[PDB]
Amino acid sequence: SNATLNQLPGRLGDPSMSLGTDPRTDPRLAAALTQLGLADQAAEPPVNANSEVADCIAYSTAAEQAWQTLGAMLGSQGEPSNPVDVREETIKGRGGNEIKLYIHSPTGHTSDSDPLPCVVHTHGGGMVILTAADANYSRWRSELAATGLVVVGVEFRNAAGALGNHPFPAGLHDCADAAKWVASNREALGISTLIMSGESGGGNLSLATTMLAKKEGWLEEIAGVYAQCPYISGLYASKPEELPSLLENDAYFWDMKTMGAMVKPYDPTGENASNPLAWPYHASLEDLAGLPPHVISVNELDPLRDEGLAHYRKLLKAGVSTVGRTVHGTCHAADCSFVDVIPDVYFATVRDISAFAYSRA
Amino acid sequence: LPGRLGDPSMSLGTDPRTDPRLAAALTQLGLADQAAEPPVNANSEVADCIAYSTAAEQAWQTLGAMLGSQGEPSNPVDVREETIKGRGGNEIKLYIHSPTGHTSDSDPLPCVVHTHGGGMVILTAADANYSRWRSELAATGLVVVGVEFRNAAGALGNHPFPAGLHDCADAAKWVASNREALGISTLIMSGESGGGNLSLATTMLAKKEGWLEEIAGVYAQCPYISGLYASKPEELPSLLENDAYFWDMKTMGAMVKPYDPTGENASNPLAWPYHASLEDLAGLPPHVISVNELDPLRDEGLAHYRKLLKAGVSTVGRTVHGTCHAADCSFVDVIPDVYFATVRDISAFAYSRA
Repeated sequence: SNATLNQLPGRLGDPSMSLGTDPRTDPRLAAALTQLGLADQAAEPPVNANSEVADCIAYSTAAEQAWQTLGAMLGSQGEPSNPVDVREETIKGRGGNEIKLYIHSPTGHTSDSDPLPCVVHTHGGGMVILTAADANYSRWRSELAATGLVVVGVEFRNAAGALGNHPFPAGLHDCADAAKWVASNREALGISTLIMSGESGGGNLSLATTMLAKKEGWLEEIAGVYAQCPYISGLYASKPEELPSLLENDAYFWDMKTMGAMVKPYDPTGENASNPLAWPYHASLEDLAGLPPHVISVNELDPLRDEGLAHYRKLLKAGVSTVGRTVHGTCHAADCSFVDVIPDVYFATVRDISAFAYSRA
Repeated sequence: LPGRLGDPSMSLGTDPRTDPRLAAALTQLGLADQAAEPPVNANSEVADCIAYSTAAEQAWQTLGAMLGSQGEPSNPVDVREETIKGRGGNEIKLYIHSPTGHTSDSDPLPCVVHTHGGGMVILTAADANYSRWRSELAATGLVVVGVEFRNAAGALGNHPFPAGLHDCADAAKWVASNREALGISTLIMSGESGGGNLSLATTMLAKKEGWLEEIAGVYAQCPYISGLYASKPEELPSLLENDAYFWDMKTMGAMVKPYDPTGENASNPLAWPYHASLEDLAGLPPHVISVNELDPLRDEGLAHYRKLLKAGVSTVGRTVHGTCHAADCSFVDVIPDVYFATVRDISAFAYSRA
């Protein structure tokens, strides 16, 4: 797709290709990445899938700061065109830990207004790093709220970094418990329906939260899922031939050695490598049967693209109503962050999520 | 490699990428297997290509009626007809769809000027699938103007390029001069396949004619814009990969000829937008290009998306997965989530330009 009969795309056709030289990159994004030094192939990481778990945790904790600074650079330079209120709520997880929730809503929305659709947002970071308080995620939740939504940002436990060190299934349980709390407080929040949404590791968590809701018998509370560039195979070390994008777009923003290392803090024993609740790509059809409508939205120049598209096809095979989209010209999660560079793409996704949430009400 | 690049016998019915709901519907309709070789091709006489197109029109209209007439929007819509005069004096009928109770005294709504598909050669705005599409868009809170433009063949033929283009431009100009009367706040062009061509070309023509400021954006679906179906250039792999998925490229090679019988406009961007230079595109308003994954036209749409970006146009590019050519414009009873995802995307884009 978007290729030539004379050359396979990306690194499949030219191993030296990068986001800065790929003819598919949106030139505005290529220029911004070039300015930030992130258009060339990503640097070799100091850890990989052969590294010790403790070393993967330590590296992730150090890498968190760099990624948070990039997110702040990208997300803190503006605010939504419509005014938004943000308040904090703390709830109790199933095991007794406190879960902070950042609740964004249009200013002047109350339990007495007409109810708005709700997005329970699960942020990215491979389930290992980054926080809901990061500027890019706060900006995203506020831009969603400004379209007429109540957006609940879950501050779930991470496998490493500032909110670590809590392997699977800690973060999943926090996301599920947050969704259950929202579902029990529809009148107080002033909401009409609930969808799960998030990107990359947060796309994993939104998908897995919904599968867990099915397993626990409260699936009726979740009206839909909008999963962006989902990080769901866990296969970044082995590069299986069913997932060519892992080679085609390797070191476009992310080198797959980094992701192979980041798998380990989430599942230190490796016992959950094929557990669909940890890595939804490994779901069977019975795991997916009966799920509510899904949208899977992948990025064209993302090494994760093909596992997202494979999961889209599997959802359909299981009978789930599923819409599949590629956002062209973008590296991994770029439409979630580069609001100042590709605002039309960023807001096309914001509007798509909002319209989907309204369509479930 | 995917589709017929890896397996020349593959079809929509056997391609693992097809949405299984759509594959089942196509199978039931006899459209899942590879499309048949047509009795005409790009080497046929113009008169034979016209006759063939005219014969195919009624069959395609019947399919459109089957797919589009089995329901109605969840919100009530009014449809009225208006007739305007084109630049050459011909009458252009307009189907104007709006939410019931919308007037020039209501708060203004965004407007979509819709240019229907059919390769610029066949089909009509009155076809049930196009009427359904315009009403479903209107039901989201839009005024939707369906242009009944002249065709190169069929019931509304036989008028080669640029007749239909001029009708679309003149309708858009009329809408732009009647914003208060229609109760509208902004105007975007939108359509699929041959109608994606016409929406793109109308906007390029507005630049050439000095009224570009009237158009706030373009939402072009699965655009039919290269004209290269006979030669199958190496830059467009989908032409081989998805050949005879719904459309065989010999058929489209024949249907090119009524639009431009001499071939003298084969590189004219107003006839075939894929051939635009960067200067043809400079300054254009924001675009969305939305292609179908299993469509032989996919790659010319994506190439044009990239060219728009290279020219500095704000452009969003989307693939709708699991779909053959234009399936999200028609298969409302089979893949409603996909169909309405596209309806909502277009509506939200129109609102974003107001």
